[PDB]
Amino acid sequence: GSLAPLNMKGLVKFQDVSFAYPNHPNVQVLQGLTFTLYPGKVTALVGPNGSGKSTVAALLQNLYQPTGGKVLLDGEPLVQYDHHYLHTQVAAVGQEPLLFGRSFRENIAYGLTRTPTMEEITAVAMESGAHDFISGFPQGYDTEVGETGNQLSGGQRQAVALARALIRKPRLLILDNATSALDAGNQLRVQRLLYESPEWASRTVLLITQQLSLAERAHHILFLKEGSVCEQGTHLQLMERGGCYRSMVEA
Amino acid sequence: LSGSLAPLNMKGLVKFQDVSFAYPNHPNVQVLQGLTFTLYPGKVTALVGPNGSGKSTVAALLQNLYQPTGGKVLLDGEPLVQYDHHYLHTQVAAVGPLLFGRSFRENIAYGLTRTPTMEEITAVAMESGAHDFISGFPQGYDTEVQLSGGQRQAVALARALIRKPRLLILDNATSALDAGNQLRVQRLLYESPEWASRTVLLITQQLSLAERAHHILFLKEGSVCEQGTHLQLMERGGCYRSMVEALA
Ligand SMILES: Nc1ncnc2c1ncn2[C@@H]1O[C@H](COP(=O)(O)OP(=O)(O)OP(=O)(O)O)[C@@H](O)[C@H]1O
Ligand SMILES: Nc1ncnc2c1ncn2[C@@H]1O[C@H](COP(=O)(O)OP(=O)(O)OP(=O)(O)O)[C@@H](O)[C@H]1O
Ligand SMILES: [Mg+2]
Ligand SMILES: [Mg+2]
Repeated sequence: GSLAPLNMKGLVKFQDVSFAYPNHPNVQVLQGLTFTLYPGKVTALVGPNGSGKSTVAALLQNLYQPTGGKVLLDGEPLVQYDHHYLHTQVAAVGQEPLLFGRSFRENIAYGLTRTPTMEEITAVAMESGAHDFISGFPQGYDTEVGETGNQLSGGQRQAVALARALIRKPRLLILDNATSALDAGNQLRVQRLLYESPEWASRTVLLITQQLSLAERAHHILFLKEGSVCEQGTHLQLMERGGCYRSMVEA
Repeated sequence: LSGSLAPLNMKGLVKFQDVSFAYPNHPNVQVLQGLTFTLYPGKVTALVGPNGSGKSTVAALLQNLYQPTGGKVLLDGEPLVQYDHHYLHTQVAAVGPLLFGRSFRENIAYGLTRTPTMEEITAVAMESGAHDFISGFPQGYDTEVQLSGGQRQAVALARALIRKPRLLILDNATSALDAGNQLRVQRLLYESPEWASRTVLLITQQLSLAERAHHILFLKEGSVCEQGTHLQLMERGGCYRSMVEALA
């Protein structure tokens, strides 16, 4: 399909979604999967290894389509949205991002549908915690970054990739173990970005992590087990119930 | 003298003595500077500190992937360069991707200087938390290597553990593991008799993991700012406490 609307809220709904990878049809990854990601909220997606969290992230980028049920963005099936329109409103960051371009400046601007100013580049780098280390180099943002950012440190890489996601001003930001290498100061910066920024209380965030301390301030938590939401709610609500989430935090 | 040592006995006592380092192709950036510490066998030593402080660089030097530009990296009192490269590979294992066209058993067995049994491979896979998902496949361990982030880390960990190295280096190696698997690995390192005599360097930004460590090294701008146990460092009121306070 062909949708590319001017205005977007960012309301995401999975409705009884099922999925198996195309070249492994008999292996159910997601099943009976239902949840809502509300606009301007941080929703955490947590659960055991192999439960399907990264697969959910992939469907949210329309990398694959559900085998059953519906994946909706503002009440419209995702598959109907323009490939490029989606690219502009949906941004995913993983644990080990590939950083294209020859310098920090090019790394951050890469993939953006326009030419940003250095002011804009600097702003998002300050938000992501990348600015300080970048500014420490003689050439600053024009310092050469080699072979897709593999000469940066683990956390420097994540900080740069996050800046690059932020400058797109996406309606849906997906963080998949994306801050696991950040130091405490930068992790704090990202907590402030997620929960104390005026821009991200209007945009919607899917936060996938094994570090449940990061998810405590989430507005909603989804606990995924064997491809479906076992339980969901706030940290305190889930802690009161005494189920999967409780057992994971206490462990 | 390079590559002449391969002793029958390795205590695994590691000493950095006044180590300096800049990467050969970026010589203007001093990464480590006057870096001194000791990793004792029978301890998990956590190496923590800000992004870019040089922690993964310390891991690379400990594998003899680069040489210090100043000072000494000693293993049982001898400079690392003096060990035979194959020998050092039997004694030192680092975990930080899997090999494309090989089976899971071949992936776990990879880098081992002998041929292990399926019982050997299964055992270590249960310890790392890779067993259940591998067993789920119809052909099991014979399946050719797609995996989740945590499953990949579990497989990479089993590969290192099966080498039974004297020095194990974990560089953010469990960041994708779930609570269950993270707990099992911790139990293995802190409770198993085999790891009780070995030396473990645990590099992590998850300060909770650093909390059980027998010793903690706080690295800042390529040098140790302070060190001790969690409870000692919390009392001192320095960089470590500031870091723990920021997260809390
Ligand atoms: N490209 C792929 N092709 C086939 N199977 C896949 C593919 N990617 C993932 N899988 C499988 O789908 C299941 C779900 O994987 P997924 O990566 O979504 O889990 P996860 O919850 O993100 O796990 P983790 O917490 O370890 O990251 C796993 O069993 C995995 O082996
Ligand atoms: N291969 C390389 N060539 C040149 N410089 C490098 C290389 N690898 C890392 N560096 C640089 O050396 C410095 C130390 O990086 P290192 O990865 O050792 O830090 P770290 O303490 O491991 O950081 P993090 O906590 O983010 O993982 C960084 O500023 C980094 O950009
Ligand atoms: Mg995943
Ligand atoms: Mg590192």
